[PDB]
Amino acid sequence: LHKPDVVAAATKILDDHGIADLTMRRLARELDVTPGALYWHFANKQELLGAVADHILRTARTDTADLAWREQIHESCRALRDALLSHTDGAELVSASFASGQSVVITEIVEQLGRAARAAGVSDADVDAAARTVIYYVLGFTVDEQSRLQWDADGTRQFRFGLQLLVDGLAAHG
Amino acid sequence: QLHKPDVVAAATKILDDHGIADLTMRRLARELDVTPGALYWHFANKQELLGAVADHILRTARTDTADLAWREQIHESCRALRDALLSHTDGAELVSASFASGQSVVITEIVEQLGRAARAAGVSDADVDAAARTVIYYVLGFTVDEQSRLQWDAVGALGRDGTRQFRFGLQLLVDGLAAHG
Repeated sequence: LHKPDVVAAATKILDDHGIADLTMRRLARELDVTPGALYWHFANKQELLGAVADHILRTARTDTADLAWREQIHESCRALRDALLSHTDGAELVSASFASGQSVVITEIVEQLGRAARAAGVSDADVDAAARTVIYYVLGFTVDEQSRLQWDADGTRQFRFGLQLLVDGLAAHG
Repeated sequence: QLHKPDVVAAATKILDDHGIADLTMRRLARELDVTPGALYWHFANKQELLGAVADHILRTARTDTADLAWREQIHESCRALRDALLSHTDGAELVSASFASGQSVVITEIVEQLGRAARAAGVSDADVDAAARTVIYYVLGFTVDEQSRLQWDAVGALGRDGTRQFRFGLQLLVDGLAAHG
């Protein structure tokens, strides 16, 4: 069992069936393996969801070297939301993995947002809080949006507006 | 006969005791010791039931802020909202999903109330609703994340000045709104 195959099969369960069906027992069945084989790669569901979040966020990683802080926030957040919207229940999966401490990639995006907050003038003690505030808004926005798209079956402009409130807010620390 | 207030209350107790996943129409009927069909006289489906439970949870969240300056209105409303969500197991998640499905009347009222503060701040009428939703999305993302962490940590499955962190994000939003002044 190669870890990237496990992750890619877990991501297809999510896409085809939703976050609820993404369980270790179900993944084992789709890979045609004894379930114990999966616990060589993930100690539990929360690590599995973390690896799937890191995989769907591979395209959320964005180089904001050579962008001023305002533009880095906008771009980081654009790429994050696009990645989340690219998979069924993507925003919900990333929210859970952020809350569990199990996504490496979301933590990197936090640190990048924190470098932008720092450049705007936020004190070092508050940088993390500032970065997280942006993330909460993005996740809240996108969970809501996805859930409406999935059920009821200018988004970008609304998304950008709310982000701009935050950027104007950060700029009040200068 | 079944009194709708009693049904909502029973549904809220299942939520508190067992979590959002266990709040189903079949479980609710079992806890009330009634035939399941009786609940369908009060709610057509689980989303309507969750909506009523959301409005019940958010009963305490509404406060009259008319006497306050717009900044303090946003602070007062959002604190009351977070506190109501934290008062019930999975409350922030349940209110999120009900806002998204359009089934909570109280959250719609809170958003309109926040739109009045945005308008004092100088946000244009065309953007007041986006401004108000922006604040809500922050409060919901913050509080879903906070409550997941607290719930996991209480079962030692996680491996913190909530309030000060909450206030700091609210203040960024307020300062961003004021930038429209």
